[PDB]
Amino acid sequence: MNRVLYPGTFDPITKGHGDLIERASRLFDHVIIAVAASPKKNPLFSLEQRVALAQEVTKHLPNVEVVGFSTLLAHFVKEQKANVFLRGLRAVSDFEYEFQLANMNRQLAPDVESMFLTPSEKYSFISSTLVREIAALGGDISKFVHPAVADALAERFK
Amino acid sequence: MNRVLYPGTFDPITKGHGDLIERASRLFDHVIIAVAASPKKNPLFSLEQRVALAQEVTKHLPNVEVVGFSTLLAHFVKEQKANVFLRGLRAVSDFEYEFQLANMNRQLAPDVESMFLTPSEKYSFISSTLVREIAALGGDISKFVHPAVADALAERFK
Amino acid sequence: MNRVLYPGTFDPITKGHGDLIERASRLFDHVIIAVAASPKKNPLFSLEQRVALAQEVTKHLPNVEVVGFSTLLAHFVKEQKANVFLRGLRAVSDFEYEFQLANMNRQLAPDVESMFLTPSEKYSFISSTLVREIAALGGDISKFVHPAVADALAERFK
Ligand SMILES: CC(C)(COP(=O)(O)OP(=O)(O)OC[C@H]1O[C@@H](n2cnc3c(N)ncnc32)[C@H](O)[C@@H]1OP(=O)(O)O)[C@@H](O)C(=O)NCCC(=O)NCCS
Ligand SMILES: CC(C)(COP(=O)(O)OP(=O)(O)OC[C@H]1O[C@@H](n2cnc3c(N)ncnc32)[C@H](O)[C@@H]1OP(=O)(O)O)[C@@H](O)C(=O)NCCC(=O)NCCS
Ligand SMILES: CC(C)(COP(=O)(O)OP(=O)(O)OC[C@H]1O[C@@H](n2cnc3c(N)ncnc32)[C@H](O)[C@@H]1OP(=O)(O)O)[C@@H](O)C(=O)NCCC(=O)NCCS
Repeated sequence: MNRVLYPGTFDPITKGHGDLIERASRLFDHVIIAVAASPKKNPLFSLEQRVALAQEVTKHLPNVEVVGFSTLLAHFVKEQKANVFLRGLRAVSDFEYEFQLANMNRQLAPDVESMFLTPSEKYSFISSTLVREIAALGGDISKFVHPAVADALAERFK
Repeated sequence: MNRVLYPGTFDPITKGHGDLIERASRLFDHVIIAVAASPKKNPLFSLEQRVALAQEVTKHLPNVEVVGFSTLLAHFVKEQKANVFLRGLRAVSDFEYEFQLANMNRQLAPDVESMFLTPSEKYSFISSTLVREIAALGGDISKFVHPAVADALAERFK
Repeated sequence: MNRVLYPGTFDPITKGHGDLIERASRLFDHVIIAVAASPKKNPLFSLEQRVALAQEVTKHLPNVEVVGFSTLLAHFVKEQKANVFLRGLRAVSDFEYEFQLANMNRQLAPDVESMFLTPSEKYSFISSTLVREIAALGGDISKFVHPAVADALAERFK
């Protein structure tokens, strides 16, 4: 049994994240999407909305479950009893910070493995930040996100 | 005929940008400097000042025009009837942030080409950000910017 | 004699910083830890606290001294009569955010050399920012900082 925790802010969840979750749900027995509160990013969407949006996008995947959390990731992953961290790697990705994240979480949670997947090339350039900014200026983002997300964004700036 | 759009925050426009603009004006029939409002960056200079500085620095180039805009770039490029995006490439900052911007703008403006130029090595290391912070602490920034920009920075903090 | 300045925000100082400083004290007659006020970052700890923590961690090194400053680095280095800047370099920390920093300071303080050291691999991944957030969520950070630093973070968040 592998249980994998996919942590992120998901503000909002994109077609990029969803590609990864598709792939991960076919690989693992249990996939948990851990949506972090991330109060210091001043997220456009509330935690509840983000969790809700992530659930909507993933409701067709039976072994995928979505949860919000605002505690320390190293604590939370033990608390979820996941044995694997999942992260995506696309652009760079940032690649500094991913390694800095992995080695520091490995000191705090030594029995949890850090693992990476890369999205389909066709979604490797979708940024949550820029999806938000395109929406805030009235641009079509239907090609970057799930329909429910596109709608939540439209109604967010109206 | 080619009409080229060089979008940026230009806060302020630096000798790096000016180098690029000299080179681009020499290559294309029409070059438009599109100065983005970029409110999420809290620019030191107002859009109107930034545009004014960009005009001052480029007024000697007859095929160069300066416009401010606060809409979606993918919209604006159309209303400007430009067929090419210009961006600078150097450092590089994040060589993918440019790949990521081009690629989703390729999605919003399929008919506009993304193009890159590089400034002279002698200007390859000037950061608008560090120009602002150096100026803010009373450091001499005349070596990084056009004289008119240097006056604006001096008077910006007094 | 060489006198070398190690500038940084140090919010707080880490075992990463401390390793570099250790390596620098064996190399140079005089090492100055210049803690920048850095108000644009809103530091968790005040300049005075950060200065104190750096003193505590380095007080056993007789040729190492700690100074706080809120002026321009290119100016302050002249006030300290140091001829060398020290910066750390561990994996794409900020790629050439160090080189543009170096070359822009080369314009402001031409008689001062920029020099880099890299920390022991065991400290190549410690992030001040991530230490702050782990501490804010009650995680153990003793693997990342000196005990005195570990003490100060606990009292900061209770
Ligand atoms: C795992 C974790 C630490 C990573 O946080 P994070 O990378 O900053 O946020 P995410 O994981 O959701 O992914 C970051 C996305 O948002 C961007 N981003 C990162 N920091 C950002 C910030 N302050 N503001 C806006 N956008 C940011 C990134 O560029 C990235 O992609 P994007 O360009 O498409 O927007 C996060 O899940 C978290 O905060 N967990 C719990 C709290 C915790 O344990 N902190 C200590 C970490 S060891
Ligand atoms: C070109 C464009 C699209 C991207 O903007 P941008 O590249 O981030 O801003 P710039 O063009 O000036 O280039 C990056 C500069 O902004 C600075 N910058 C980036 N984020 C910053 C921030 N939060 N705060 C302060 N400065 C910031 C960078 O420091 C960099 O300058 P520097 O490296 O010399 O320090 C911009 O003109 C724009 O946002 N246009 C319209 C809005 C839009 O369409 N957004 C959707 C994007 S697809
Ligand atoms: C030498 C100097 C410039 C270094 O600046 P700095 O590298 O950004 O700050 P630090 O030295 O503490 O090192 C970077 C640390 O702060 C982070 N950081 C860098 N820029 C940041 C920013 N805008 N906001 C928040 N954190 C930032 C880095 O990521 C790193 O933290 P980390 O451990 O989590 O990775 C410092 O002396 C300074 O900031 N100012 C001196 C006054 C001056 O002359 N400024 C103009 C410099 S040209």
